[PDB]
Amino acid sequence: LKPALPDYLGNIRIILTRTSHPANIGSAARAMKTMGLHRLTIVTPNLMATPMTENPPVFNPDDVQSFALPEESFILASGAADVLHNAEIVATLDEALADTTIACALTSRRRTAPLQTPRDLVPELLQAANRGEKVALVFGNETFGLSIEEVRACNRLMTINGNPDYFSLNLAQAVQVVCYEIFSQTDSPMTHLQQHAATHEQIKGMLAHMESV
Amino acid sequence: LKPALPDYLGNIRIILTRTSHPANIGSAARAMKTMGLHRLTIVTPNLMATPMTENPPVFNPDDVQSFALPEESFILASGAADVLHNAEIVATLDEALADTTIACALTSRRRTAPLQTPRDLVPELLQAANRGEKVALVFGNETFGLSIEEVRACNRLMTINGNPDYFSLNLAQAVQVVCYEIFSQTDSPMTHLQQHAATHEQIKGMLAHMESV
Repeated sequence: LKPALPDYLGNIRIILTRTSHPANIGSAARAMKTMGLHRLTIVTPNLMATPMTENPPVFNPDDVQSFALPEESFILASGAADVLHNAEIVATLDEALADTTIACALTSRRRTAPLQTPRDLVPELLQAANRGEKVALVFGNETFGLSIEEVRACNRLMTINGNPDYFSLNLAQAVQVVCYEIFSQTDSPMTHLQQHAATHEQIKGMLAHMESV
Repeated sequence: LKPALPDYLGNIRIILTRTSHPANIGSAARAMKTMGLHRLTIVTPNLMATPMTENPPVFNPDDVQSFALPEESFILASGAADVLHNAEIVATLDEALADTTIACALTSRRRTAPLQTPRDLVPELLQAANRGEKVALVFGNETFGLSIEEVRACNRLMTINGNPDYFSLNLAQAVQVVCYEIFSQTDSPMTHLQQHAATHEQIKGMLAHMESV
């Protein structure tokens, strides 16, 4: 028989941070939908001018309502354009993670804690999503990746391994690899029990002693 | 500690068949090397004219020696250009598979036997390569995929699953996904024993009753 997409996929967020290339946003939507993910958040885009986008929109933290993604993005999304139309555009990674319980930063050994592969981290993400918790995968700038404050806002380090002597994986290929891994694991059996983990907003409150007893 | 690339990777071949876009050859090399694969075979390329390749080379089955890949391919390969320089260019999928023992056709349900995922097929490929056997992953034309005679030349059907309602994975992303899967499994323990499986050339001989007793 044929398996339906698990509902828990609706709880997985793809988060793109400080994106330069409008095309990459389009690719990301295309990669996501193909692997059954529909929830995209764009955080502080700094879109460069391209052959297809002479005039990149400029992002305004005070007036997010004005922000319109370039035609180029929509073009590259194809039949995944809906995903872009439903994207949350947001000014801080904090706001984007507000209600998530797990958030993986994609980085490389540019240095300190243990990195985990998508193979190893996806099970934990899937169970969490299955429990009704929002979970997120966070991607940084094409050139710069995630700043160290961005990385610190996440509670998991994710790496994609490969050839130690040569490694060249662009952001679209990285989003593709991660969405593939996620989907590749949806044949896992899931226990339906009774959970509550704290969200990122709640964790911020507690660290700042802003909780109310 | 840090793991070296397994030598058995040297026995895995990526085979690209009836490729239209010169860029895709470049992408494939880049995707491969990043995941520690170095062996590319190009079979009957039919390169289309692009903005960067006004004059695609025309492939001649009788004079393979003349065939030079466009600059565009080399450009897109980056620091994986060596892989393209070491590519075997060949006229038939038969010649390309001649000395392999396993060969996976990448296709979709355009119809009859069971398809296997890269997750499920890679173990078998890795053990085989580990035994010293050559093994191959076969990719068809961007528009047309593998002809039915091509598929029949392979002894495994490989599919990449995703969203049943929308699936859009280009050839570069497909090569990327497959190389990732391969590498993602190189942490598997391998038994060193004493093997012999028949190669594809040998299997052709036997079916045609051309063996010598």
